[PDB]
Amino acid sequence: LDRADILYNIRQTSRPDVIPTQRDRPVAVSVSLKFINILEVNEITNEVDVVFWQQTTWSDRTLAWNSSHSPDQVSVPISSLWVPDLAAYNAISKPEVLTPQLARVVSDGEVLYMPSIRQRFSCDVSGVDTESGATCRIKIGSWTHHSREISVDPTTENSDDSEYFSQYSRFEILDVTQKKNSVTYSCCPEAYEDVEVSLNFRKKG
Amino acid sequence: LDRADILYNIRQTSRPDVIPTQRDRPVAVSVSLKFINILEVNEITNEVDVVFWQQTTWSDRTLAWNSSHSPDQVSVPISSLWVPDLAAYNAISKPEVLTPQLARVVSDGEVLYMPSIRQRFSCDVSGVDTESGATCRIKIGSWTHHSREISVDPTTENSDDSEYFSQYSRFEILDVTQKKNSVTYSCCPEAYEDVEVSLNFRKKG
Amino acid sequence: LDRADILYNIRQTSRPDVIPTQRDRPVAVSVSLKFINILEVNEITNEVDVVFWQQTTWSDRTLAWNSSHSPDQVSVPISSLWVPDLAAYNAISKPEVLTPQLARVVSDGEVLYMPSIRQRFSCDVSGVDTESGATCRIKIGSWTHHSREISVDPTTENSDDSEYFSQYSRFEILDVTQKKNSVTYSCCPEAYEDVEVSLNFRKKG
Amino acid sequence: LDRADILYNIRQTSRPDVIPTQRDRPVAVSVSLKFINILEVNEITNEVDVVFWQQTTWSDRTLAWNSSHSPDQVSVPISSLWVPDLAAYNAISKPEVLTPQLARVVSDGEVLYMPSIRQRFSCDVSGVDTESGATCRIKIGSWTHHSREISVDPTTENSDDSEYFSQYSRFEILDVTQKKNSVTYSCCPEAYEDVEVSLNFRKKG
Amino acid sequence: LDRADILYNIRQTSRPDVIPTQRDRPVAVSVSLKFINILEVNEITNEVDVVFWQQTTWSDRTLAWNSSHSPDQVSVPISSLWVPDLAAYNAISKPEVLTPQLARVVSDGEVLYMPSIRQRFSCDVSGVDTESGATCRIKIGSWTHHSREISVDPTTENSDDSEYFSQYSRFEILDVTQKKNSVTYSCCPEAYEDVEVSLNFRKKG
Ligand SMILES: C[N+](C)(C)CCOC(N)=O
Ligand SMILES: C[N+](C)(C)CCOC(N)=O
Repeated sequence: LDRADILYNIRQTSRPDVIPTQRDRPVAVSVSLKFINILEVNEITNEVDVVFWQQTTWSDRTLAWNSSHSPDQVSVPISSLWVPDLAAYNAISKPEVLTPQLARVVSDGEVLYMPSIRQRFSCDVSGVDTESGATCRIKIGSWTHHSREISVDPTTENSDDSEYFSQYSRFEILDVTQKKNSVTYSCCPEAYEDVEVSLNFRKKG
Repeated sequence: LDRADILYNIRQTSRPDVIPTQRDRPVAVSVSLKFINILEVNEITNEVDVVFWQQTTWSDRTLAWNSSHSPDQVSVPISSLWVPDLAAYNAISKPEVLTPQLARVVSDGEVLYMPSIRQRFSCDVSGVDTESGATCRIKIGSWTHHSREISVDPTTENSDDSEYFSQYSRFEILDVTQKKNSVTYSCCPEAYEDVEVSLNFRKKG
Repeated sequence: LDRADILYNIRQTSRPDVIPTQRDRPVAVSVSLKFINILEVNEITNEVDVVFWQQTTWSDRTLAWNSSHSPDQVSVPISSLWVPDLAAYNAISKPEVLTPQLARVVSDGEVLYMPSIRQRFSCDVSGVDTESGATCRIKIGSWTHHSREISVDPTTENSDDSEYFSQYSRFEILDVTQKKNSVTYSCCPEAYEDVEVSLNFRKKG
Repeated sequence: LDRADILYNIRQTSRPDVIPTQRDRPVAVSVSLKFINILEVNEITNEVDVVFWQQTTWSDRTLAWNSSHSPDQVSVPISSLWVPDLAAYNAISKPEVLTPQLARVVSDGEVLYMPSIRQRFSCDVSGVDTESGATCRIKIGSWTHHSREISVDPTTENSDDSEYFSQYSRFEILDVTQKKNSVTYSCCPEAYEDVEVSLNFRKKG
Repeated sequence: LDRADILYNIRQTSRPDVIPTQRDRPVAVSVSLKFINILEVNEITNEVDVVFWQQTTWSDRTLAWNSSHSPDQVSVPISSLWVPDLAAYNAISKPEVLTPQLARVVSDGEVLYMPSIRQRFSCDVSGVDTESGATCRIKIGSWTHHSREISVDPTTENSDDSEYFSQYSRFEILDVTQKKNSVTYSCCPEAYEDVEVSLNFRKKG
């Protein structure tokens, strides 16, 4: 099957509005932030302006194709795919997507989406000018799907936290840790899941 | 009836331009603001910049499905649903919607849309640096549907008004009260309902 | 008919690109600005930043329905209606529409569209800090339809000037007067009609 | 034909992607800027912020209709028409179109599109505070069509320079001249044409 | 064939979603930045604000037509073509496209798309006020297509750098060099090609 046929099939049958739930599994969404830049920081207002790649991964079996004499992967506009409705709860501006809105789809149905996002957050900026640094916590989860529908997990972070970080930022990254929680809010009786990203950073000497 | 079928049926037959009035009866729309952040304040200009979740709830029986062996709920893009034309009257900027534009639809036809919104308002900022604090009143109602078509239910869950307010804001919340008004404006003959949200807050100190 | 049928018929047959000229006569469009706020003023640059409701009224007989056993009125997305191409001539920013883009349509074909608009203007700000106040003149008319196609007249000097004006603005309204001009510019061969809105205001003391 | 029929026909058959070339002849596009305002000036950065009407005129014979017992002219959304791909070469912001995006089409096929545009430019601001004034040159031409396809031309100019200029601007207009260039650049060995608009202006006493 | 026919065929059959891969070989995309302006510079934050023409060239054989008695070239909206998903890696704002979104298509299938872009970057601004100048490096490559699907090379180095640059900028260009890189990052198993553009510039003085 060629690239054109795969993308035709996906465009014609994909249901961007349908969570690709399988029987009674939640859709396992993995989330991992790779920080590229820290552009503006305010210790007084506890506000931070930040650029990061939001590595998002999940499975959608309906996109799958037989890769016998066919490409293993294609790039697909996200408007033709179901995409998890992730939001950053402590964000104070809408995500400015810097990169083309294309996801990578593998023949088995895996979807890799990695937009570069600039976004401002309300978090702990105290101690940014210290050796210990500030620890800014960014919380990301599904806005409308609870835990029986979307689970979110971090990945494993044994590649350099500064691997893609800008050497020319005023700031440097001491540490990045990722944990998950199941929270129960007063609007709704079900538990919603999130990945908490801890950005320990500081102003350069 | 699986998720895909329900969302197909809703997309195909939902009449998003059509207020889901039942008989002579107004659509009962409940509104409740949960404040997340207070980002900028100006006592001189009486302007406030604020992030809140606008918890909006109503009934549309045309969305309903038999939930016998089916999901109790689905998430649906708001473009495929009728949504109340709520507006904040004392808003001085258009609502910046920070979250995915998806509503939660229950099998009996109840709809929860809970966007996170950043928006600026013109309101009483006097006494923001006092113990008593400022009391900033935000008025929300239907822009074109009068009281025989849309009623607003101003009920508040009695939890911390700071359940999800940012501990890192320069400001803190003393109190949040909600009341309902019914107002005859000179433009038109009929009364329009609103919810008045009183945000009593102050600078930390 | 019911609300759904009326809205279907309007959506299916309304011709948004078509001025609802009746016989050989101009469409009589009435325009009236109700000022809500004055947010920023600069006496040096003669610039003003202002929030107002643009009460716009006109007739479109093609939208009419028999209201015998039917609703007198419905709310309709403006994208499904012809709307006069009004522009504020001395505007220096595009109109930021703050409210839902719905117009109210009466069974006889009468339309009311009354968006809340934030917009900046170039006008006389001199004397803003005086007792006499500044007098800022805003001109509004059709951008492409001349007087044999669109007439604009003001509405009703009844409603108080400060009727909806924010008590929390730094400024107060002394007087609002509205007047129809008819003008033959040198570019074009026909008369264009406008409404001139004179906002006499000042800084509070 | 009535107005509705003419606009239906245009909408149904207009080919917005298709330059209305006749023969091997270029489409004669005339361009003329009428300055309304000069809002911000910086002599240090050589940047200017300006509001002007960009009067654009051209012929599209495919739009023509028999005007025997029919209107001479209609207003048409520019999305239903081919429009020349004009760009200001020395622009440093995208054109902010302030007015409704409607062109005027005459029964013989002439199309008059006069949007009001706010846009910033990089040009010579030196001597703005002098008697002689600054002379800011704005260059406008087709971005992708060369001279055998689009010929850009300056219109007639009995028209007064400050005919429509704001009396309330900090600045005044001494002179506005328009001339035509035909540059063959180093990449591409086909000629590209522009209209150069020279805005001689200064700060008021 | 005439212009209308060519554009119809392209619109009807172009597969904008489909990389025009020929055999298992990569689409050879050439990229070359021509700097028009440098608008704002910050040596403290290492941020730059820049206007450039992003000359992008590539082949799509599916767009080809027989040019025997037909035009050699047409202009085509990019929404009707596949376009490489290029992104500037060190950008900190989304590309503000200043120009009309049209690409030039040649009868053999060559495509030249050359938008003018304003964009901000994070790069080395140190020494901007020196004789040596600052050297700001901008990296551009495909965001989702690796090196077996997209190659990127600079266009050939006979052309010029200052030829299009604004004489009125506060800054001047000393040198522009373009080199190509192929780089495997730890996030992803495949190599991604980029073009690195080195902008050596300085403040006039
Ligand atoms: C509280 N929250 C944001 C996690 C879930 C809100 O529920 C919706 N939107 O249906
Ligand atoms: C006064 N107000 C805004 C509540 C209602 C305006 O009515 C409309 N838009 O038809």
